[PDB]
Amino acid sequence: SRIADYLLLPLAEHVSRALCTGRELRCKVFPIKHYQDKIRPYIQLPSHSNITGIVEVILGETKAYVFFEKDFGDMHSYVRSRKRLREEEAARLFKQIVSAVAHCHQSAIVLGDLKLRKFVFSTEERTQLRLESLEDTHIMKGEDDALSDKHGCPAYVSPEILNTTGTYSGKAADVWSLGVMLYTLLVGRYPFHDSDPSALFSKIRRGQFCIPEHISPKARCLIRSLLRREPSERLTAPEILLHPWFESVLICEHETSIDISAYIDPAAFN
Amino acid sequence: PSRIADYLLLPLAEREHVSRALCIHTGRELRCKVFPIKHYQDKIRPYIQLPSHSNITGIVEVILGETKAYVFFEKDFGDMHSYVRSRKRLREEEAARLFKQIVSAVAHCHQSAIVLGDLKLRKFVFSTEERTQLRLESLEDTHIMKGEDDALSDKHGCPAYVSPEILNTTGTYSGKAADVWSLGVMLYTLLVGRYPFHDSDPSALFSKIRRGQFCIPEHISPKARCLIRSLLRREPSERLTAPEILLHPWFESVEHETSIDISAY
Repeated sequence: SRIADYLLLPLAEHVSRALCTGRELRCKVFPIKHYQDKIRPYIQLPSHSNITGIVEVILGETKAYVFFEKDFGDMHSYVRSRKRLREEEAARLFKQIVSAVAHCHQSAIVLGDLKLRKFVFSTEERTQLRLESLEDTHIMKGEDDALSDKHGCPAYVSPEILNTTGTYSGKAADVWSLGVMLYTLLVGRYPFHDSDPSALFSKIRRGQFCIPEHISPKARCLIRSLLRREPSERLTAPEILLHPWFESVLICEHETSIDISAYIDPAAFN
Repeated sequence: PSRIADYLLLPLAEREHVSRALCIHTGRELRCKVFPIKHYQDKIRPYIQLPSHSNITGIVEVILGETKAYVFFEKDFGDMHSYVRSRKRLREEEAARLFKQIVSAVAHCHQSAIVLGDLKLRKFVFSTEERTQLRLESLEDTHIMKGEDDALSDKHGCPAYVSPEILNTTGTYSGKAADVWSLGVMLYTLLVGRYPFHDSDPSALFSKIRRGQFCIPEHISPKARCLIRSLLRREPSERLTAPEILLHPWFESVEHETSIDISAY
């Protein structure tokens, strides 16, 4: 069926493939009355190589048609296909994932529902990721990030969502999800796993998880920086982006001096 | 207990080749570093090059034996790092009195082309039980420069005190500017009671120094607040020199990844 220089072709929910030129887009179809709130996040957020933009919206009598570039698979199927990722690749990909999240947080968009499925390859190259969708993120006002809508995939849920009543820091929660991602890319399993969701929540509450020996020292203590029990102890998405691991693979009680060179590859950092 | 020359040497478990020395004549208690004679001279070079100063610890004397040199030092009555842990934070009056001595030490070194390299609260020690007067504990591993030059590439120090440029640049960096950043970390920490950037993991701590986000709490005075921000500048050349810190107003002023409703649990 025609829209406006586009053929719509099925995909079975309300996404269909659109085709120009010979260009192949994806196309989400909403009823006009509710299209505008759906696309609000895209408006608030500046464009970014790792966030999926709106290409075009076209209006019909009953429906809005919102046009999206197409993906070539998601990071969750990627990890199943590839049992675990080699740090070089993990770092290459996880950095893009974090830049996406950081860029959102800088523009006061809290993601809320981070998971490997939400990041998709942008070409058949399958070297470049993008946040698939903003459809259900949370548009914040300035520096605020407190939220109480507790919705998401169980393996990625932070302890504070499970043991706090009321609000929680949505950015800190997002960072925990990034920790779950990083673990799961390098290891090949979730840090906390069970078939039953309530059983899985009881092991997140407990917080016991083991990083196997094959993981590098710098990647190990990046993971433990993100999967901290206390949310305020976790790193910010901006500061994850500057953590030694990436360049390496391309008051206290003691004031002990050490060889800083060992933690640092300014060469690779730029 | 063993003799040197009118001195008893007595152990100090925590301290590697330092032992306490005691005069048999007076009742006087010194500290004593032992080196092998062959390498003693380079160790003490900085003390020679530096003019004496009330806030830098001098050599009392060196005694030479066959195999070892014995270098004698006045005793300290605690260091500024334990001081700040003991005392949660310092009141500006005290912070200023003490931090000024700390800066006079550093300034005096920089005037004599000694770059410190490894500044931290632990390196400053009280000189009497009064515990009103500080001195730079040791020059053992500072850097003797030639005239006005100060570029160095070592990169060794305690993580909380490391400047961004050490983490972000390759090659050399201005060692005086780096020393001044360390002084900023010190001033913050004396007044606040926490480091401006802190974490248990060092690589996590470096990622926050790189970011440079730090907050000066509301209880800090206006003049102390901008002194801090004058020293913790990101670009090294913007930071104050140790000479000009000494003249800053503050001091005089005081399968399936399916999403669900988790609420349902």
